[PDB]
Amino acid sequence: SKEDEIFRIVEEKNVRFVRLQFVDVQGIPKNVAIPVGQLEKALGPGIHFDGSSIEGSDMVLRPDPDTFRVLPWSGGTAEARLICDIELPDGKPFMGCPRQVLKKNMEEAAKLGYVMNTGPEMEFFLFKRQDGMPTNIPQDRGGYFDLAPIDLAEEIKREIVLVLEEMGFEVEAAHHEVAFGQHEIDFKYDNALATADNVITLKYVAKTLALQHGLHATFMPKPIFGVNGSGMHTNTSLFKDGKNAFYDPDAPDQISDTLRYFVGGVLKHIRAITAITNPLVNSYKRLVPGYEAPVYITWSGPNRSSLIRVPAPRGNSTRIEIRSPDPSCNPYLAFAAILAAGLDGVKNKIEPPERVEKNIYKLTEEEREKLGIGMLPGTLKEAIECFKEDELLVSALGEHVSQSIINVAMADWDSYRTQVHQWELDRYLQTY
Amino acid sequence: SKEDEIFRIVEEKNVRFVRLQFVDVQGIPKNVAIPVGQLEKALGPGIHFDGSSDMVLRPDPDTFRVLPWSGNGTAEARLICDIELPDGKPFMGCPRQVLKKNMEEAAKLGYVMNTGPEMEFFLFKRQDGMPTNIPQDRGGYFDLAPIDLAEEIKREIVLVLEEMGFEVEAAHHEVAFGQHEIDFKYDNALATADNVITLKYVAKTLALQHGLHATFMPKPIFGVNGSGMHTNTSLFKDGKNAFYDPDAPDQISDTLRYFVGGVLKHIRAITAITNPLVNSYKRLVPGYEAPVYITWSGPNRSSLIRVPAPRGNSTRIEIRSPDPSCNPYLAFAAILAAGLDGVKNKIEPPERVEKNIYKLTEEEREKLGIGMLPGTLKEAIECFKEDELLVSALGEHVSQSIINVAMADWDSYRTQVHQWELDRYLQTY
Ligand SMILES: Nc1ncnc2c1ncn2[C@@H]1O[C@H](COP(=O)(O)OP(=O)(O)OP(=O)(O)O)[C@@H](O)[C@H]1O
Ligand SMILES: Nc1ncnc2c1ncn2[C@@H]1O[C@H](COP(=O)(O)OP(=O)(O)OP(=O)(O)O)[C@@H](O)[C@H]1O
Ligand SMILES: [Mg+2]
Ligand SMILES: [Mg+2]
Repeated sequence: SKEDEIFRIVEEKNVRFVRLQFVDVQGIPKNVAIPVGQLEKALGPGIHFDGSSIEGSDMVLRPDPDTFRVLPWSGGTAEARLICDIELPDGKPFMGCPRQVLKKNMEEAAKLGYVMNTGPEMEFFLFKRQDGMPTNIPQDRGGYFDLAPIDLAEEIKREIVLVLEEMGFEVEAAHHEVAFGQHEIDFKYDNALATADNVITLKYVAKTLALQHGLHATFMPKPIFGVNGSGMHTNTSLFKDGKNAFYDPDAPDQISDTLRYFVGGVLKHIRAITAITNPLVNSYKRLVPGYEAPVYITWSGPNRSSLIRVPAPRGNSTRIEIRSPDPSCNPYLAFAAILAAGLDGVKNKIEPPERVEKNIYKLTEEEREKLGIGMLPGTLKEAIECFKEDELLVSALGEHVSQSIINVAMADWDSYRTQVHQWELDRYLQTY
Repeated sequence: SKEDEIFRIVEEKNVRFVRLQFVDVQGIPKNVAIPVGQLEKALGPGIHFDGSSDMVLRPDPDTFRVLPWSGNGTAEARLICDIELPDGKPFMGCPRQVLKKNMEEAAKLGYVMNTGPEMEFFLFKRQDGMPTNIPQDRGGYFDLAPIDLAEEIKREIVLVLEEMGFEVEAAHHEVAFGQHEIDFKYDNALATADNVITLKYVAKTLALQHGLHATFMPKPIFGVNGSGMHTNTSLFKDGKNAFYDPDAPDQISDTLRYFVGGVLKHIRAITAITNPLVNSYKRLVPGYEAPVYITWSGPNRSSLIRVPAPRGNSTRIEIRSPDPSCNPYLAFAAILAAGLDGVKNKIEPPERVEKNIYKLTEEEREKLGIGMLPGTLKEAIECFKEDELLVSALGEHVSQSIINVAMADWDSYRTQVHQWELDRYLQTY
């Protein structure tokens, strides 16, 4: 069994502590450190803990044996991790657990022979530290696809990719992004659950290795005004009966009906999905015209950088690139929301709007309402109100998770709206 | 095959990452870092990337080199890539593809151009992690240590290059403080351009390791010598040097005169490519080793084009106008196209101005028909725009991007209020 293989790795690597890793509703990693003597108890009846932390009472941690990994930073004593699912004391799964929510939505898709594969493009910033505290000052003075010595973070990015490969992770490519100190690490495509586990691991690894070098890695959507913001472009494809359900060689543009319907479904609920995929108040400072980030609700081919883009590759690589999410979203909930909205498009038979190949930003406002082009929410409150009314996403994510998202977002918005920012003093104090 | 040899070097040296290297229209190196697991995919169907839309990187197997500075023992490697459209057609906007096209067109007439550049550069100090224009040493022409403090770093630069199949001739301290020169042997225009990009990357990387900043800027300091890229050039027809004619006067063939005549006819336009920055025209001023007047002569006078004394296989012309901030792929392509038009149409060059030129008065220079190189970047771009031969040789895509980038820089520079103006007028007016 897998448990026997875990204990073999324990004695070989001299693992003394195990971290029972899990995630709250906001995508923040949480854990319980246990000595290796308690590992047999963790894999058997499980470890008890207070679960008010998930919301961000008594519950149990159920480690997934497939996620056992030794943390490649040695302490002679090594450490290991285990991604755990949350269960209630009786044995039933906790429907407030984000990982359980994605698992449920994937099981509902598997009922119709569908499996969703996701391949995200993870953008992030590497900032300097001042007096032990993190800052928003770029550590390098680099640009798009730049090379060293312009890109000063080549050693740390090299370490991130190596540390990930040591944890059964396959990376496609990494490069410097448009903004100063911005970087991108694109992963290979995998099932929504393995990808979401991998997304959490990347954020943890990048932030840990950045600290080791006196730096701070952040996946914040818009840490600096006037420069490009970090996005999480999600390459998505559906696979029915082993074949790519988005490929039809006889149809026009070799795109199947299931693609156009899936696109139609996700665009129907995209205002509501934005509350999950763009959950911070800062996420809406990224959804501003002038940068790679999509703002208008449109879909097109590769030539135009729209919200949903259908790349040229065909065959087994047929896919859609949803470019609205940012890397601060909870990946378990982001993929669950996209899967539920996209499957409603396939099931309820929803035709998507006409593809817009013209440059949207170059068009005038007068032409956009003629074609029925909408806008993504401008504020967090505006997306939360749209999410509140979308009963499909509320039922797909569960009432417990949906309520927790609304409560956390409203608490942040009510605090942000009352604040007096420096911009207001700079604009009005001297004159008025 | 070469792919099998690459994978043998991978397991031998323990390469874990490879750099898919390429250059933009301005000669700046760009890359995509991939783990060694994706190397089979890169050498096969290629790696996709956003050029802005989407494109594919096609690595040149002959350019696979292990970076001598070891990784965390995880070795690292690099591959110079050609850009290509998704369907399979080479991208006409790629600078390396432009030189390759101009090379094939020369090869159809049995011609192969060999280039040997003299790379001048500066080594400056760093203040608070930012680069400065303060020389690291207070050395002069051909000076020796301890006057030349960069003797250890230059020795490391040459060593690192030799480890990557690089053959160099000599290195020395130049006229200005903290200025140096590294001259390497002659090779075909493509290998030389690849080597020029590698030289800049290696020097800047090694300088940062020592807390210094290497720069190939044409004129980083006012009042001192500027960095130049003197390009030794020669054509080879059917294995032999097309510039050597033992029966002709001065042992120089008609092909040399016609090639010189062609490059001097389009030299105003070539200046926009070989001297592409606004700062490049602060180097093209009298008083330093940089040529200003459009003339050609023997080794006695320092002119735009100089015919050195060596004959035989070493017969060549030294084009001294370029600076090391130019895109080498486009600089050599522009030289080859203008030079081949001279050969093809038999354009005679002007008389060799052996008389010392800077000392002559403007009135005489006007009588002899001696012209001048463009004084500003805008002036060179206007001349480049009208040169139909060069626009067609570099392609409309590349020519348009050069004009856009240069105009955007010029329009920003011309509106700026520099400190010189405040120092000259604020107190009095
Ligand atoms: N079917 C798919 N579903 C989701 N994402 C995909 C899919 N195919 C490709 N991608 C994403 O696109 C990126 C690269 O696209 P590409 O055109 O190379 O297809 P590919 O499947 O990655 O090719 P290969 O199988 O050789 O790796 C990958 O990083 C991956 O995340
Ligand atoms: N035929 C040629 N074409 C272009 N450049 C040349 C040629 N011959 C020499 N050069 C360049 O001129 C410089 C000085 O050449 P030199 O007088 O030493 O003759 P050389 O021995 O043939 O040089 P090299 O050893 O580099 O071939 C060298 O750096 C070289 O790159
Ligand atoms: Mg993208
Ligand atoms: Mg010289």
